[PDB]
Amino acid sequence: GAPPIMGSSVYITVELAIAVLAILGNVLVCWAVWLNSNLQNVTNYFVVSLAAADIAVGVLAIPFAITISTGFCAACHGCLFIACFVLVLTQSSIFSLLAIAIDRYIAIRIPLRYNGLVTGTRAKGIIAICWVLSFAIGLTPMLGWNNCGQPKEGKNHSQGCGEGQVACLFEDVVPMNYMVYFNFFACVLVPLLLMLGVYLRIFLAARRQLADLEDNWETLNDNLKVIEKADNAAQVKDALTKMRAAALDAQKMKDFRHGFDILVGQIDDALKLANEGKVKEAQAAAEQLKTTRNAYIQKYLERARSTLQKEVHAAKSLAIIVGLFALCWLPLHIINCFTFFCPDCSHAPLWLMYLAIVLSHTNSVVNPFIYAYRIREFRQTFRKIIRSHV
Ligand SMILES: CC(C)CCC[C@@H](C)[C@H]1CC[C@H]2[C@@H]3CC=C4C[C@@H](O)CC[C@]4(C)[C@H]3CC[C@]12C
Ligand SMILES: CC(C)CCC[C@@H](C)[C@H]1CC[C@H]2[C@@H]3CC=C4C[C@@H](O)CC[C@]4(C)[C@H]3CC[C@]12C
Ligand SMILES: CC(C)CCC[C@@H](C)[C@H]1CC[C@H]2[C@@H]3CC=C4C[C@@H](O)CC[C@]4(C)[C@H]3CC[C@]12C
Ligand SMILES: Nc1nc(NCCc2ccc(O)cc2)nc2nc(-c3ccco3)nn12
Ligand SMILES: CCCCCCCC/C=C/CCCCCCCC(=O)O
Ligand SMILES: CCCCCCCC/C=C\CCCCCCCC(=O)O
Ligand SMILES: CCCCCCCC/C=C\CCCCCCCC(=O)O
Ligand code: NA
Repeated sequence: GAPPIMGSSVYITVELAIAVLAILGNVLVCWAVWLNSNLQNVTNYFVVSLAAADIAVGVLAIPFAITISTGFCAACHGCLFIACFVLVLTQSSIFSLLAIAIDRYIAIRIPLRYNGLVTGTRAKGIIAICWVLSFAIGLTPMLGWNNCGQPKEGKNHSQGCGEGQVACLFEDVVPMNYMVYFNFFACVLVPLLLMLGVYLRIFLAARRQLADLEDNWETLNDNLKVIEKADNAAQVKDALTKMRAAALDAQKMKDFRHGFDILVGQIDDALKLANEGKVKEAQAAAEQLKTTRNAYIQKYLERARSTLQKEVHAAKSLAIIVGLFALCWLPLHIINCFTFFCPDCSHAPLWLMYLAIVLSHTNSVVNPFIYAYRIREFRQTFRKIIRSHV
């Protein structure tokens, strides 16, 4: 058996490296939001809370991980805090991710009522609540759901731990049934699936709105040909009554509102001509709607389409964050399920256990990178902060 300090020297070195990268990267995220007003929106206040949890992973959780890797003697309940504090940070990260998902879904469904519903004051209140709930969920083993009353006295006596002390090891003090059912299934897996559902609703909402935009645009043009090729004024009337319905519904910034008053107004003039039996007068009047189309409606069509495909891109990037979170944390969870559900399976090897632990901590390094590559606003603010200062 190779000396244990050798493998542990690699682990601790890798742990410290990740801590540096998690602190630096997420400190850069928080500094960009504080600095750039374009990044000071409600969505980014959850990014800041998620950035705060990653900073704390390198400042506290990783130093705690290195500690518990040594099995040092400790009062079991103090050992519990060392083991479970990271479960607080990951639980807050999940609430922050979930909050972001719901934030964008409210933005895509009811943009007109978003600014009045999702305010900064309310986001701060939600963040404060989610952290309290994160501390309660993460520190639930401290409330009694622990194996401190069932100490491994064979291991405790080995390393000469005093009265009420235990060789501080994660699996000796934290009960696996909490890790699998409560922390993974209930508190991580369920919210993650909910996030999946929310983002699938964001992409569905956007796809349906881009179909609506193109459906109303094809209606304006398809049906304009119906008037050009009309034979009687009632056919020009049956066509004009559809665009006025499609125009009033599409009306739901100063000159987009202006062009829609011209369009509905022009439809009302050609519709009146059609009611008076003026088929050709209504046709010429309807040809004036093509002036309003190009000068106004064509511009609102590329503005609403651009805003929606901006929301799809932003939603994709933010979904990549949730996927990478799952990617980095699932291995640790999945191994726990094997230790728990398969007592006949040989425990995962120590090198894989700490590879999974390291992988889970690497998630605290990746988020600043996704922002620097996907969100132009964050990227430009990073190049500005770094060119100016560091
Ligand atoms: C405000 C923050 C940043 C300060 C850091 C405080 C941390 C490091 C403190 C708070 C509670 C502390 C623990 C409380 C109890 C015990 C049991 C003892 O037998 C070994 C030390 C141990 C496990 C302590 C380790 C250090 C600890 C985790
Ligand atoms: C989330 C994505 C990346 C998938 C991750 C799946 C990983 C964690 C899976 C794939 C194969 C799995 C291993 C398959 C078989 C064994 C042998 C058993 O005696 C202990 C568990 C152990 C060692 C498993 C641990 C978890 C494992 C490594
Ligand atoms: C996020 C998505 C992937 C859902 C997560 C599915 C998880 C919970 C699944 C994927 C693989 C599964 C494991 C596959 C094999 C075994 C060995 C068996 O003797 C006990 C159950 C156990 C240990 C399963 C537990 C549940 C498990 C870990
Ligand atoms: N099972 C587990 N173990 C550890 N550390 C102990 C590694 C170990 C496991 C077995 C052994 O004989 C010696 C050492 N940290 C752990 N963290 C988690 C975890 C955190 C979040 C979700 O799962 N699970 N987990
Ligand atoms: C609001 C921060 C205070 C601590 C929150 C405790 C979290 C546990 C309770 C969860 C239910 C939601 C809490 C809402 C309390 C404030 C309600 C309000 O004043 O509008
Ligand atoms: C901003 C400060 C960040 C943290 C600074 C301290 C980092 C030191 C690294 C890990 C702490 C490990 C302490 C030693 C473990 C206990 C030793 C033992 O009991 O055997
Ligand atoms: C960001 C800060 C959020 C507010 C933090 C305070 C909320 C605390 C919530 C519940 C704590 C439950 C754990 C109590 C364990 C006590 C330790 C022990 O058992 O000895
Ligand atoms: Na911890």
